[PDB]
Amino acid sequence: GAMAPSYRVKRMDIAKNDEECVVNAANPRGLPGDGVCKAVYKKWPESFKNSATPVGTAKTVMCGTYPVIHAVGPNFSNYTESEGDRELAAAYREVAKEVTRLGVNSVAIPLLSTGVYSGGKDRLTQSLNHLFTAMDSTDADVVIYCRDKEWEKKISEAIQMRT
Ligand SMILES: Cc1c[nH]c2ncc(C(=O)OCCn3ccccc3=O)cc12
Ligand SMILES: [Cl-]
Ligand SMILES: [Cl-]
Ligand SMILES: [Cl-]
Repeated sequence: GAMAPSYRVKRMDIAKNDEECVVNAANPRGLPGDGVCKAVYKKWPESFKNSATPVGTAKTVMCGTYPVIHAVGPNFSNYTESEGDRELAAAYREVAKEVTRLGVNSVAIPLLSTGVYSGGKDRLTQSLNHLFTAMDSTDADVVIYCRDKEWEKKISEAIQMRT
């Protein structure tokens, strides 16, 4: 584990991360997909062998020795707010178990269900709070990746508020 476990946020492509493993915002069928998923497919295509897994779960596949944790958040266009919220919290809990099992000192993570699976809604606070709920008990350095300038500022404010 990290000597002083921390949270940080960076606004850039998660495929260029400087962490010991990456979390993919995966689809249930292990397809190349869009957004973060398509960038992860271009960088670590080997990690998509048998990566299909149900909504609310995480499945790790190695690309060489580099772990790619495929986490499947719900698509809020299909789920109700109540059941989608429950599946989103569950996907993050499974990411925390995988990060712990791997023994890594750092992990690059995107905000699950905030892109095309958001159902056209702003889910920054909802997704980030479920990320914190799951990762707070781990000792890995967590680096959150985003692409929007205003989202970078809001995630940074939320991290600093708790310190
Ligand atoms: C590739 C890229 C560049 N700039 C981006 N900015 C945003 C996204 C993206 O997926 O946004 C989803 C989350 N989000 C972010 C800001 C405002 C509303 C909202 O729902 C992708 C890119
Ligand atoms: Cl970039
Ligand atoms: Cl998404
Ligand atoms: Cl973003």
